[PDB]
Amino acid sequence: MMTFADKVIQFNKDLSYTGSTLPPGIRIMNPFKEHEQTMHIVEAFYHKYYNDNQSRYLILGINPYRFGSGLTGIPFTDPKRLITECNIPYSGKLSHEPSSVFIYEMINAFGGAEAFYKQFYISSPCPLGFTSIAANGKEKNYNYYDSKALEKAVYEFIIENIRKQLTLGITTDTCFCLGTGKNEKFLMKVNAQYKFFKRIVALEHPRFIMQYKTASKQFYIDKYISAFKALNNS
Repeated sequence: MMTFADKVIQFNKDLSYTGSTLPPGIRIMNPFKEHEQTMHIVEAFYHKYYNDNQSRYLILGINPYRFGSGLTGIPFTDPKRLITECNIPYSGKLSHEPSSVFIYEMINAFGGAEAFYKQFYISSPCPLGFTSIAANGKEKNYNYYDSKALEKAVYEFIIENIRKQLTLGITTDTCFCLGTGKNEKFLMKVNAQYKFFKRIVALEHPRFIMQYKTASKQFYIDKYISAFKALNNS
């Protein structure tokens, strides 16, 4: 349990859903129990970028989805970005995640994966995802906040996960929240209750940027980087 990487690896290895019964039709989606390749990628990634005992600033997404980074276990890192940006091999079907494209263009504008991950650690309030399958067979992914019943079912599980992420060695002055909608409302209410962080800075979620601000992706790159700079300036 020595390094930051060791702790993340043990966390993901041990992660299991301990919340309440989910709404009808919804199944827990645990990327680390789905396919045997995932933990190997986890080990490869964190030992590459977190092989130290330095603290990190926390960036919080929403929660994993089955596609893209859900096949790697690495936040915002789909198979193509894992191969091309992290130089870590991936066997099997590629899975395109728009958020991963944005995040790694931002990371390169920042100075590269090594420099960024030396300073930042990405997680999410809810470390698991959720899926349902419709009568036609199409599969739906959920955000933890998509209904009052789902959020109620997973609330303490989420709080315990955030507390657990803080035990990794997190500089708590600023947490960055990706998602200016319901994710922000949830994390502001949580932080007012528990005071995990001195302040929360919310940024548009990479998926929102890719889908609705596509022509302006560069501006949002700058926005992310100016927020990280303001933290380091001050």
